Amino acid sequence: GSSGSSGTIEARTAQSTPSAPPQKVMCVSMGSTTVRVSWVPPPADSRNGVITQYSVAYEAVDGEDRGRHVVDGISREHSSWDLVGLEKWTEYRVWVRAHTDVGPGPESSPVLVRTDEDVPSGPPRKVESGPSSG
Repeated sequence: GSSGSSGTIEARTAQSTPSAPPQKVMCVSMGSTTVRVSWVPPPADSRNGVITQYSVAYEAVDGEDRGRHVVDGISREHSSWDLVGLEKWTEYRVWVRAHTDVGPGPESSPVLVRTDEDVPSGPPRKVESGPSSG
């Protein structure tokens, strides 16, 4: 059996929630206690829904505090956010999604980022050869 075909036209008023987007979510540690996450905007040709607002969240994966925070009140014109109030030299899982007038969306691919280090001790150096890609 097989139910469901392809072919979605464009419309002014959002139709359904996005599936792929947000995508290409690239997060980077702005400093030591601040993080910056940016994502790619949805296409127009097949715009599942007009992003009305963006939601971001972060939680220490390898930290004492396992409290996941959530940012509210983010402009839809901002495909990026600057998190402030985290630990230094610690990894954090940032989850950014896109909400539409039709409904909320599922979390996106989490990016592990390690904030700058405080101690004068530098991280390890693991060498490795890269195969043929592309």
